[PDB]
Amino acid sequence: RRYQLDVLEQAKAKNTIAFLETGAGKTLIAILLIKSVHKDLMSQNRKMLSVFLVPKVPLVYQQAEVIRNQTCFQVGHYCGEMGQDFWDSRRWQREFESKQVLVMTAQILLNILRHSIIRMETIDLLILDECHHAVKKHPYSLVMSEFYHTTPKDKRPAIFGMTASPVNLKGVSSQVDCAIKIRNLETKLDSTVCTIKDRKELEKHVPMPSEIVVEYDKAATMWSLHETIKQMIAAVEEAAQASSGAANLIHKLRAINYTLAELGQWCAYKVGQSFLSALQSDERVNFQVDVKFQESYLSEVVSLLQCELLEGASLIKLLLKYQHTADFRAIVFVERVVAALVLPKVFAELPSLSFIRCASMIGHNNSQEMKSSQMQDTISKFRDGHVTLLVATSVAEEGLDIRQCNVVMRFDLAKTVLAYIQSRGRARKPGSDYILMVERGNVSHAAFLRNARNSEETLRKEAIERTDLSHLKDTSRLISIDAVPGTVYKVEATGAMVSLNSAVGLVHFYCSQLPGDRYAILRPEFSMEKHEKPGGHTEYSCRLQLPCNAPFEILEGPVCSSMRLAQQAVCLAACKKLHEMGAEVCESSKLFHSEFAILFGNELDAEVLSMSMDLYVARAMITKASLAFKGSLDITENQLSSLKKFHVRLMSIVLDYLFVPVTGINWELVEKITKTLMMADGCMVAEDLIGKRFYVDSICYDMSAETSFPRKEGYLGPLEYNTYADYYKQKYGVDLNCKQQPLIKGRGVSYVLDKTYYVFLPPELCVVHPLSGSLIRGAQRLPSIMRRVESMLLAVQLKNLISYPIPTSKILEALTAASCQETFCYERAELLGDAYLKWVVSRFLFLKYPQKHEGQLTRMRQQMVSNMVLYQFALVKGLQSYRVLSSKTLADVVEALIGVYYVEGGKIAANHLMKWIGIDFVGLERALKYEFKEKGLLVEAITHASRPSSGVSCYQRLEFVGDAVLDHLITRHLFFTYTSLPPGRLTDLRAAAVNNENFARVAVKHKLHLYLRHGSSALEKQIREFVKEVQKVLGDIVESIAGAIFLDSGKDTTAAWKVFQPLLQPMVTPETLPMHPVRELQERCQQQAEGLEYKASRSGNTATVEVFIDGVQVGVAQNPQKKMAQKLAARNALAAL
RNA sequence: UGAGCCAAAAGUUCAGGUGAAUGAUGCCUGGCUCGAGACCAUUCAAUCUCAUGUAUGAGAUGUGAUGAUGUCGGACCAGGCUUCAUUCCCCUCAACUUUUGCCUCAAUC
Repeated sequence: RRYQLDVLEQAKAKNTIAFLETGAGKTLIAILLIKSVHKDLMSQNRKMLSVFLVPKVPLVYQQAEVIRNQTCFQVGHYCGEMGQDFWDSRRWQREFESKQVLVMTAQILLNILRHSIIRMETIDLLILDECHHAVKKHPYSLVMSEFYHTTPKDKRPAIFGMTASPVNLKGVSSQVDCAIKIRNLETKLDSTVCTIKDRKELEKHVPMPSEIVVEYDKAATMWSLHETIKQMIAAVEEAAQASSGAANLIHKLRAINYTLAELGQWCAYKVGQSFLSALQSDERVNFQVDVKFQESYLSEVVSLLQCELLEGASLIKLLLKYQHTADFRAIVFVERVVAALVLPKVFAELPSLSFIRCASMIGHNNSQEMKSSQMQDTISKFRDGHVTLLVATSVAEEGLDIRQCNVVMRFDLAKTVLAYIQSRGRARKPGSDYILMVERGNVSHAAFLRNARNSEETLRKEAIERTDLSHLKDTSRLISIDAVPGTVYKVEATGAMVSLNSAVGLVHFYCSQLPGDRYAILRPEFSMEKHEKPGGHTEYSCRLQLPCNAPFEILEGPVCSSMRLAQQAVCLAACKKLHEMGAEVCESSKLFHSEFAILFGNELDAEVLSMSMDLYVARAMITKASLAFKGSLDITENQLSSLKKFHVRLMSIVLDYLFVPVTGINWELVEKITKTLMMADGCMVAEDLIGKRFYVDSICYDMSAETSFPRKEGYLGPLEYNTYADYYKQKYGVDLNCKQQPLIKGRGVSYVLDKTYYVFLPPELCVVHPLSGSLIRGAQRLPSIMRRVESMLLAVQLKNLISYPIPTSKILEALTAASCQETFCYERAELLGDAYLKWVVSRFLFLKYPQKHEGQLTRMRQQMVSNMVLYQFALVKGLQSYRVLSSKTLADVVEALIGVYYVEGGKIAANHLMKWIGIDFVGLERALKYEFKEKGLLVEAITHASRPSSGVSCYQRLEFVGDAVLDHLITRHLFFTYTSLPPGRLTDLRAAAVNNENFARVAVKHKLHLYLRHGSSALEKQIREFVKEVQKVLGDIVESIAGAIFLDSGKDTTAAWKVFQPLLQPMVTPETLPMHPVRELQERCQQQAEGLEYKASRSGNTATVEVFIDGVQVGVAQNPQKKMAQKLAARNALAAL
C-alpha cells in the first residue's frame, strides 16, 4: 500500500512505529527494509546485522519459513528453551561470520546482553515486536532500555519496528486522553510514530467486521436447584482446604462450578467426564498415598454429581447460521480452556456437529497436553479443509493461522483491550461479522459500551503526532511522564540490571556444573524475616543460604523496604561475589669368550663399557669385553689406507671407526685382502671360502662328479641324475672336467646343514679365498657388535645428563624403541614413571590452589600429564634425533626416564630431574587401622557432596588428591615385586588394581558408607543393593579417606600406603584377569563370531551367544549392554566345549 | 608349495573411557492479563467550623473518581539449569582375520 511504502521510507530515515491491524503486509515491509539495507554498500558487510527479535518459538518458525523465500543473505534461527548459555554465545560468533541475519528470542538476547561487547554486538538495526505487550516490569522493555541508550557513537540510530500496537499498552478506557501511556513509551522508544492513516490506504482490500448483539447462551440454565448443589460443592472444596495436588483438585471443583453456572449442568457433566480422564492420568503420574486419597475423594464426589447430570443431559443458533453453504473458514473463542475441551462433547450430544479444539501450550492441572510443535501441526491441519470445517477454539488466540473467517465470535473475553482489537482484525473478507453476547446473569453492558467508545475515540485522537502533549502540558507530565519516566538513563540502573541477570545465570551454571551428586540440589535457598518499622512502610530482611563450596556467597540485606527488592539487593551482592570468583686413534680390542680391534679417537670409558655382553647365537654363548689398551696410538697413513681397503672387502663386499683383527696387526693378511684340469689340494682347502662364498671344512675324495646324485623330491618328478656332474649340467648347464675330482664339503655362511650337505660344489668351479673361515664368522657377527658400540656411545650421552645418581644403564634400556623386542622393553619403566608424574602433578595443583574445585583440578592434572606436552619436552631433549614419523611415543620414553630415575635415585632427585625437563569415629579409626591426629580432617572425609541441609566441607578435594596418591602407591608395590609379567598384561593388571568397584567393595567391608553422612536417599539404596551384590561413590569416599590420611600424615606416601596395603593384599595374589569370557571366546574363535543385538532401549529380556561351533547359550544379568549376561552365556559355551 | 611363529598395516568383534547430536523429560524463574482487597496521593458533590466588622473567604471534612504500592486468586507466555535412551566421534584395551614385513623348512639358491 502507498501508506506502507511511506512508513518504509521513513523507517530508513529514522526509527519509525507503524500502526496496522493483523500486520496487513507489515511483515512484507519489514522484509523489504532488510533487503533495502542489504542492497546499499556498507563499510562492514556484517555491520548492518539486520535481526528479527520474537520471543514465541512457533512465531520464530513461521517468520523463518517466510524468510527462506526472500532474504537472499544467509539467515540463522534459534529454537530456544535450551539451557546452553555457553553454546549460544559460541553459536552467535559462528553465526556472525556465517550468516548476515540472526533471529533470536528476547530472553536469549538478554543472556547475550550480559557480558556484551563494547559495541553491544554491533547490531545497528534490529526488529522489535510486542512493544505494546511490554511494560516497565516486563523483561522485553528492560531489553529495549539497553538499546534505547547507546554507549558508543549512536550505535543503534534506527530500529525497525514490527509492533503494530492495536490500541495502547493497557487501560485505554481509564485514560480520558487517547494515550498518555503511549506518550511515555515513545520517549523510552526514541522512535518517531507514523500517523495511523487507517482509511488513507488501509482497508481498500481489507473488510471491516460489524459487532452483533446476541443472547449469552442458547435457551437458559434449567437447574436452579443444582446451583445450590454447586454451593455445596464449594463447601466440599473448603472442607478439603481444612483437611490440608489437593489444591489442583480443588481448582477442578471451582472449574465445574464456573461451567455449570455459565452453560448449565449439561456442560458441567462434560467437564466432569474430562476431569475423570485427567484423574486417571494424574493417579498414574503421582503415587503418593495422600495425593491418591485426595484423587479418590474427588472422583467419588464428581461421580455422585455425574449420575444426576447425565439424566439432565453453546450458541447453537450461531453455528446453524454459518452452517449454510458448508462454510469451512470459522474461528470461535472461549473464556476458559475446560469449556473448549468439552465443546466437541457438548456439540456431539445434541447438535451432532463435529468440533475440535486447540489446547494452550502451557498446561494447567495437566487436563490436556499441547506441544509447541503439536500447535504448529494443529494450525497446519487447520489449513486443510476438513479440520477447518470442524472449527477450533483457543483462549490464548496466539500463533493461530486463521484466514477468510466470517465469524470471529469471542465468549466472555473483554479482559484485554488489545485482544478485542486483534479479534476485530482476525475476521476476514467473506461475511465479516464480529459477534458479542451480553450476559443476562451479570451486568456486562456498561463496561463493554464504555471500552468500545473509549478505544474508537483514542485511535481517532492519536491519528496526530504529540496530540496528548499539545492538549495538556503540565497536567499530562504530572499524570504520566512523572509516573513513568524513561529508565536506565543514569549509569547505575544499567549496571544493576546487568548484575542481577549475571547473578542468576552464574549461580545456576556453577552449582549445576560442579558435584552433580543429585538431579536437583537446593544449594541456594532464601529465608525472609519481617523487619517492619513503625512508619507505614514495612521492611523485610532476606537471608541467603549457600553450600560449604561457596563460603562468602551467603549475605543478608534488609535495606530495601519491599521483600522482592530486598531479595534483589541480596542477589546483586551475590552477583558481585560470583564475579570475584570468576576473576692418533686409540686402539680398542674386544675379547670374545683372532680378536678384532677397532681404532677410536675417543678413549673408551670403563663405567660406560660392560664387562660381560651376551651373544644371541644358538650354537654357543659368547661374552664380549671391550677396552682401550693404548691411548692416541698412531698408525702410518699408508698402513691406514691398506686397512680401509681390506675392511671394505672384509665387510662391505660380503654384506653386498676402523676394525682390523689382531693376532700384532695382521698386515700380511690385510695386503692379500686389499688385492682381492684343476686338482683339489687338502692344504689349500683346509681353511678357505669358495665362490661360484662358503667355508670348506675339507675336500671329500669319495664324493666325485662320477658318483650318482640322488633326487630329494619325487613329487615334481625331476629327472634322476646318473652322475653328480649330470646334476651340475641340469642345474647350471656346466659339466665338471674331472670325474674323480674330490668335492668341497657343503657349508652355509648364511643362518639347515643337511640341505648344504646334499649339494657339493666342485673346487675347479669355485675359486678359493685367502680369508680364513673363522675370521669370516667373526666378520658376520661384527655388524651386531657395531650396533652394540653405537648403543654404548648413546650410553655415554646418557651419562652427560646434568644429574645422574649412578651410571644410567637403565636409561639405555629406555632409549631402545618399544615393540622392537631386540633385547629389552621400557614399557614397564614407563608405567611406573607415568604414575610418579601423575602423583607429582596432583601434589603441585593442591599446593598452587588449596580451595580449587575438584573438577577444575582434574582438568589441570590432565593438561599437565598430556602426552603431547611431554612430546614437546622430548623435542627440546632431542630424543627423536638419537626417521621419526612424529607418531613415535617420545612421551612414553620421557615417562620411562622418570621411572628409571625413581629406581636409580630418591624421590627428591627424581623431582629435580622433573624440574629440569617436565616443569563412632574411634570405631572407624580401628577399622581404618589409622589414628587421626586431627578430628576435622576425618570429619571432612565423612562429609559428602550430598548433604541433609547442612554442609561442613567438600570431600571432592580429598578424593581427587587421594585417587592420584593411591594410584602411585599401588603401582610402586606391584613394581617392587619382580612379577616379570608381559608389559601389556602388567598394564591390564595395574588397571584392575585401580578399580573404583574394588574400592567400593573395601568401603562396604569397613562399613565406611555407614560412617559417611549424605543427603541422598536413593544413593543409600544403591549402596544397599551393592552390599547384596557382594557376598563409584563408595570408591570415591575411600579415596577421600585416603586424602584425609595424607593430610594427617603431612603428605607422607609411606604412612598412607601402610594403612591402604592390607585391604588390597588378598586381591593382588589371584590373577583377576580382565580379559573377560566373551573376549576369551573371540581369542579361541573370532573367525565366525556373532553377537545378539540387545532387545529395545531397555535391557534385553535374554542374552544369547550367536558364535558358531560353541552353540547358543542363555545368560541372565541386570543388562546385556555391559555384556555380563553375554559373559555368563560365554561361560556356558566354555562348559559346552 | 604349504605349515606354524614373529612384528606391522587395513578391517571386524569387544572391555572401557571421551565428547557431540537428537529425543524423552524433569526442575526452576520472570513477567503479562483480570478481578477482589488493604493502605497511601488528590479532592469535587454535599457537609463543617471560623472570620470579614450583605455577599464572600480561610478553608477543611469527606462522597466519588483516578495515580501508586502491597497481598490474594483467575486466564496466559518466554527463558534458564538439567538428565537418561539411541546414534556417532575420539582414545586406549582384549583380541581376530587377511596381507605384507620377515625366521624356519627344501627342493635351492
